[PDB]
Amino acid sequence: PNYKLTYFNMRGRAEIIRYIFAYLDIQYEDHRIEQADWPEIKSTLPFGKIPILEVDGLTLHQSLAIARYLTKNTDLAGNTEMEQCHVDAIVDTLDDFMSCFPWAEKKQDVKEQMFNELLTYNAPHLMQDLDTYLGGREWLIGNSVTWADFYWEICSTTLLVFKPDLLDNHPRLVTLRKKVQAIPAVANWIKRRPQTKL
Amino acid sequence: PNYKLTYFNMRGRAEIIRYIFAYLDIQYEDHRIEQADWPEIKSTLPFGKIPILEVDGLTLHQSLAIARYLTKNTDLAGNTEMEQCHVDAIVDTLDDFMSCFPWAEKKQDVKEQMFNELLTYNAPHLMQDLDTYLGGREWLIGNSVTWADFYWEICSTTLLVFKPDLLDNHPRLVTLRKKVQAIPAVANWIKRRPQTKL
Ligand SMILES: O=C(NC1CCN(CC(F)(F)F)CC1)c1ccc(-c2cccc(F)c2)nc1
Ligand SMILES: O=C(NC1CCN(CC(F)(F)F)CC1)c1ccc(-c2cccc(F)c2)nc1
Ligand SMILES: N[C@H](CCC(=O)N[C@@H](CS)C(=O)NCC(=O)O)C(=O)O
Ligand SMILES: N[C@H](CCC(=O)N[C@@H](CS)C(=O)NCC(=O)O)C(=O)O
Ligand SMILES: [Mg+2]
Repeated sequence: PNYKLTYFNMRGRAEIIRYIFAYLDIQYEDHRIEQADWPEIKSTLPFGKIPILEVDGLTLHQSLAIARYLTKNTDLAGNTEMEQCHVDAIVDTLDDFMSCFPWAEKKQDVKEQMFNELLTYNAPHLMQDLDTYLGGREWLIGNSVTWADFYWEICSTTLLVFKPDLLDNHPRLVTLRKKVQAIPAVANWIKRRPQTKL
Repeated sequence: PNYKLTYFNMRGRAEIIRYIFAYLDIQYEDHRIEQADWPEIKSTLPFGKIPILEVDGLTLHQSLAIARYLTKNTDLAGNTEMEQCHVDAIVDTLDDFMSCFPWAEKKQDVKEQMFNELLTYNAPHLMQDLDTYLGGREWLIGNSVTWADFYWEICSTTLLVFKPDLLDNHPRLVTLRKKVQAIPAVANWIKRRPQTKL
């Protein structure tokens, strides 16, 4: 199909889709919009949010809904139905926490207090639970890489921007980040993608 | 399978699981904990949040991950993979909104004013987008009921608690609520369930 991804010029909520396309070697148009044209383009979107994915004229929304759609019947999905549940659950746990950050907060002092509270109180508990969940296993779920592993690498890359010491006591989680980054198609994407803060 | 659902004594995030069990006529234990039992139970859970579903003693978490698991290969999932994407997307749009409410905010009136702002300034916009998306059709996705319609009905029930006029400009969304509520297995659960505020 002819795939057109629309999002801002940042990794953000589109990046999981971008990793999946890369990993599956699927051609798409990676459309990045100007904040210039955002207020205007906003009115054309189904629920006023991005990313959207256009597939032969049809519009899809919600990044994780799109991610799951693209990974169905692929080796990134989860091998059993129970495994697919665990993939979904880990993804939503990650996404719940990333959504707690007030990314569009205008008041800077309020923003900085909230980011710091989340990073110094809530983040370490989540890192602890993920690490224990992972155990000595090579990937988060099952025998092989799933898109939950991609999403771990994606979310923690952004977290590491604001809290560089986040994983000091979690070498097994650092090892997983490096495993995802070592996948040839992912490594290729990471070297070629636009370099943005977020 | 042996199913044990653990949550608080409220509809809340467990209710979507309870509708699915009701619709599929699945026996389960509806385990409702009190706050006093929570600290001990919490310390035993991999990610420390509820609802959880124990499937033959194996703990699953994340309400929507569990919901999708239970609807896999059923007539609630969406017929095609594209329909499944649309179901997933509408579910996350609804969940995104509900998760914006600071339910466990310690300071009152940062909570009460965030509630009023979300309900007054944001909820109408979402209802409009939902109505537009429904587009005069019978159900949110395709030609038959999906668990997206259940979740619409569940989320709107809770929103109506705080904003009785939520759907006064949207009679087609009221009609959809009533249609879900008239499904016999759902009607039966709604008349029999514990009556709680939330
Ligand atoms: O910076 C962020 N969002 C801004 C908000 C203001 N604007 C929008 C406006 F206001 F211009 F429309 C530009 C975009 C942002 C948001 C989410 C995540 C994210 C989410 C999930 C996983 C994850 F890893 C990262 N990362 C960055
Ligand atoms: O308020 C909430 N939960 C807390 C937990 C402790 N207690 C339970 C106690 F203590 F009362 F048992 C009450 C306060 C609450 C949380 C989520 C949702 C919700 C989320 C998504 C969709 C949706 F429809 C509803 N709704 C209510
Ligand atoms: N559930 C999220 C929601 C997407 C979302 O809220 N995206 C933000 C950008 S990261 C957005 O479109 N905000 C701009 C606005 O609200 O005007 C998803 O993964 O798709
Ligand atoms: N993404 C949510 C997360 C669940 C969640 O945060 N649940 C709340 C109750 S509604 C909870 O466990 N609160 C108790 C606590 O955090 O200690 C889901 O649907 O499962
Ligand atoms: Mg979510």
